Amino acid sequence: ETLVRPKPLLLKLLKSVGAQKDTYTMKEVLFYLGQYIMTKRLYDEKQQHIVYCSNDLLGDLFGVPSFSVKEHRKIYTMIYRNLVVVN
Amino acid sequence: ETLVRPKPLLLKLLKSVGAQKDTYTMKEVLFYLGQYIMTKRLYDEKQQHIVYCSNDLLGDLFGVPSFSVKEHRKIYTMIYRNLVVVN
Ligand SMILES: C=C1C(=O)NCCN1C(=O)N1C(c2ccc(OC)cc2OC(C)C)=N[C@@H](c2ccc(Cl)cc2)[C@H]1c1ccc(Cl)cc1
Ligand SMILES: C=C1C(=O)NCCN1C(=O)N1C(c2ccc(OC)cc2OC(C)C)=N[C@@H](c2ccc(Cl)cc2)[C@H]1c1ccc(Cl)cc1
Repeated sequence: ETLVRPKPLLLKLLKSVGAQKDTYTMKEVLFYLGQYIMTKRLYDEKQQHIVYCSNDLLGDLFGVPSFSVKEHRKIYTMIYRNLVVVN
Repeated sequence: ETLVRPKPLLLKLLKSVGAQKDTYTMKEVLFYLGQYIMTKRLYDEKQQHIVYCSNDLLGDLFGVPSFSVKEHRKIYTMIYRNLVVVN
């Protein structure tokens, strides 16, 4: 019942998975983003809730990558990937 | 009381802000990451809790960028940056 209009880059992604409209509901945009991710297998094989933005199109939709200092898990994940134990 | 050993890339960042040890406490690594961010001004001017990973060193420490499908705010932020209203 409420339609939105994707900017060109998002429109291209939708069209890449077979959309043909110019305007979409929010549920539609979510469905097609999903489709793009599953069909290109951009999700982690082991933890499928995780999506990699290495794909240029999807990455670009995000804009400059950033994190919040409130994301403690993401920060400690980063730290521990760059540490070793002292024995 | 518990020391960890940064891998070379993290060590370089610490050394870039004046550290000289090879091993650190966790509080120390956090302090120096902080220092790097503030002194290079990688944080958003308007929302200072937000840090951009455009800086190559800091970005690389994170590895391939990813998001979780549980991050609803980050996903809708992305969607709405790529939409306009239909009038
Ligand atoms: C429902 C499913 C779903 O249950 N199965 C796969 C398709 N699928 C799906 O497309 N989605 C999922 C989602 C759930 C579990 C999951 O574990 C493996 C993986 C998911 O799928 C992505 C790995 C492809 N959750 C939705 C969602 C809806 C709204 C919001 Cl703000 C966030 C997420 C949607 C989706 C995913 C990513 C984006 Cl950018 C957009 C939509
Ligand atoms: C305390 C302060 C702090 O209060 N003031 C600035 C220095 N400062 C700081 O260095 N930090 C902050 C932090 C708080 C509010 C804030 O709003 C503007 C900005 C913050 O600072 C970054 C913008 C530079 N919170 C710590 C933290 C500690 C543990 C964890 Cl898992 C997460 C965050 C630490 C910090 C920040 C980023 C990284 Cl990668 C590592 C450490």
